[PDB]
Amino acid sequence: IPASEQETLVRPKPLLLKLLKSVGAQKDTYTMKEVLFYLGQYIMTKRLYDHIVYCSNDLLGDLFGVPSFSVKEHRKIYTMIYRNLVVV
Ligand SMILES: CC(C)(C)S(=O)(=O)C[C@H](C1CC1)N1C(=O)[C@@H](CC(=O)O)O[C@H](c2cccc(Cl)c2)[C@H]1c1ccc(Cl)cc1
Repeated sequence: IPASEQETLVRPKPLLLKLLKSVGAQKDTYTMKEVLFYLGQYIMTKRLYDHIVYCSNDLLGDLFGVPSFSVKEHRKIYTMIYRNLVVV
């Protein structure tokens, strides 16, 4: 995963936007750096993470389509996030 990916510009779909709005200011266009931080912050503030995030109990699970995932499998995380946004 190249660092340049963090600079890419994206627009979250409605359910992802709902999640992001609980940790950051609403924007019409975000960088992937922003999306990753806000999602990460959401997970930490809600203590869904202690390397496993448990989200069967949360909107995040509905967004990702999984009951849990590892914080270390970055490829899979990127793929899960991208189902929930549109590139601009
Ligand atoms: C402290 C923080 C800045 C808020 S954070 O680093 O984002 C916290 C979250 C963790 C889920 C709660 N998080 C991490 O702890 C670490 C884990 C690691 O070292 O590999 O980085 C995660 C990360 C960062 C960038 C890209 C990806 Cl795909 C994952 C990264 C992570 C981000 C987003 C998701 Cl969906 C999952 C993990």
